[PDB]
This record gives sequence, C-alpha cells and structure tokens, in this order.
Amino acid sequence: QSCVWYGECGIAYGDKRYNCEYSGPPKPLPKDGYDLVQELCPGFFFGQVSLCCDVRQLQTLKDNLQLPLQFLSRCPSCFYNLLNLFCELTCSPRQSQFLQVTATEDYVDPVTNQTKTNVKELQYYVGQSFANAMYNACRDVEAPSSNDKALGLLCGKDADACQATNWIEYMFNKDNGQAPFTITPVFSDFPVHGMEPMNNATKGCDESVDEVTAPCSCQDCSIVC
Ligand SMILES: *[C@@H]1O[C@H](CO)[C@@H](O[C@@H]2O[C@H](CO)[C@@H](O)[C@H](O)[C@H]2NC(C)=O)[C@H](O)[C@H]1NC(C)=O
Ligand SMILES: CC(C)CCC[C@@H](C)[C@H]1CC[C@H]2[C@@H]3CC=C4C[C@@H](O)CC[C@]4(C)[C@H]3CC[C@]12C
Ligand SMILES: *[C@@H]1O[C@H](CO)[C@@H](O)[C@H](O)[C@H]1NC(C)=O
Repeated sequence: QSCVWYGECGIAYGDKRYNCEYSGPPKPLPKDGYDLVQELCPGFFFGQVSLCCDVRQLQTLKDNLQLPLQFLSRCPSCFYNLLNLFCELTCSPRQSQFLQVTATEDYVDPVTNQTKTNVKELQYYVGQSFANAMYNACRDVEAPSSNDKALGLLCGKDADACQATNWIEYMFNKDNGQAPFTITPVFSDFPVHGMEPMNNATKGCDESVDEVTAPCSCQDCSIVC
C-alpha cells in the first residue's frame, strides 16, 4: 500500500492548507485521533488504523464538513457517501491507486528550514457508479425549511443544472472558497492507465446507514414515500 500525502504543510489561502507530499506506506494513527476517525471514517477504524492521514488532517476534514452538513445533515445516507468520498481521498491506505499528484511547490519549515513539498493539485479517480450513487442519494434532499433542493446550494449552480460529476467537480474546486486546493476528478468504473478508481459501496437514501441511524424522510427521498 502507498500514500500520496501525509500531514499538513503550507498555507494555500485564508486559513487553508496544502498537505505534505509523501509516497511511503500508510502509518498507524495515533490513539489521540481515534475519536475523529470513529466519527468521520469508521470504515477505517480497525487493526492498526494505518492511514495516509494524520490527526491534523482529520481535524481539518471535520472543520471543512460544516457546509455539507449545513445542507445535507437531515439525510444521513446522502451525507454518508459524501463523507466517504472525502475519507477515501484524505486517509485511504491505498491512495496511490486512485490519486495522482499533478502539481507541487516547496514548503520550508520556518524553524529548522528543512524543505518539504506542498501538494498543490491532484487528480482523483472516482468510480462512475460511486459518483452517480452519491448524487442519487442526495438529489431530493430539501434545503432545511425550504422547497428547493439542497444540491442547489452546494453545486455552485441551481439544482436543475447540478449533475453528479459537476457537483463533485465544484466541491473539489478551490475557487469555491472552501476547498483549500483543487482536486481534478476523473470518473470511470474501469481502471485508467493502471489507476483503479475509488468505487466504495454506497447507501441509498432509503437505507439505514447503521443500526442507530434511520433512512431519510419522504420529503428528502422520494423512494421512501
Ligand atoms: C471503502 O470500502 C473498503 C472496502 O470495503 C472498506 O474497507 C473495509 O472496511 C471494513 C469495515 O471496517 C473492514 O472490515 C475491512 O477489513 C475493510 N476492507 C478492506 C479490503 O480494506 C472501507 O472501510 C470503505 N471506506 C470507508 C471510508 O468507509
Ligand atoms: C462550497 C461547498 C460546496 C464545499 C463543500 C465541500 C467541501 C466541504 C469539501 C471540498 C474539498 C474538501 C477537502 C478536500 C481535501 C482535504 C484535505 C484533507 O487532508 C483534509 C480535508 C480536506 C480539506 C477536505 C475537506 C472537505 C472539502 C473542503
Ligand atoms: C435514486 O435511484 C432510484 C433507483 O435506483 C430511484 O428510485 C430514485 O428516484 C433515485 N433518487 C433518489 C432520491 O433516491
């Protein structure tokens, strides 16, 4: 197994950071990050919890999930697949299979003056079926106390123009003011020049995420009506 990054490096803009380039194997997560990994990416919470992310990156992921939560929190299945898209990107011990760094710049530690490398942009090979299922679970979600669709607030365009791939492309575009750096998505259910797209299992909005989480309401999910 191999990573493309590990830990945070320099400022991108605002309070947002690039991650440090790293191409070695995943590393066991410190125990102080177990609460975060349980909360965000419980699918990875087993064995040595060897991941291609550190505690800082998990904390940053949690902070950055606030706006998706703002609009999608009422439909746990919809939010679940979205969290998984980000968990795999952030932490997967097999990152190198589906991520390709495309731009870097040097990072200089201000105290030791040791150089590291900011991952400035990367390409993310996302399963076509994954992306379609993620959109499918979210597409009827209503913005809280409204009759408009939640995706119209997370897609940089109205809901009637929002589609699976342009949604993911928008969320991954730092021009949105939220993403710290741009990720360019490539959608395929098939390998691409030896890259194996991320095609994790997904949950529909009519399914329970787990034993303690109900399916989404009829208002947010026309299947359950
Ligand atoms: C994406 O899917 C992979 C493959 O199913 C998940 O990895 C498994 O997770 C379960 C639950 O902890 C473990 O029992 C297995 O040992 C894992 N399998 C392998 C082959 O790694 C992974 O959890 C999913 N990703 C996320 C973020 O949930
Ligand atoms: C404007 C709206 C639609 C944006 C909604 C999606 C936001 C929350 C997404 C887009 C890109 C995402 C980021 C992608 C990459 C990383 C690097 C990782 O090591 C820490 C988490 C972090 C920083 C993610 C947090 C969630 C994120 C900021
Ligand atoms: C998702 O796809 C199913 C069929 O797989 C369909 O019934 C439903 O209308 C779609 N949308 C939602 C919100 O689940």
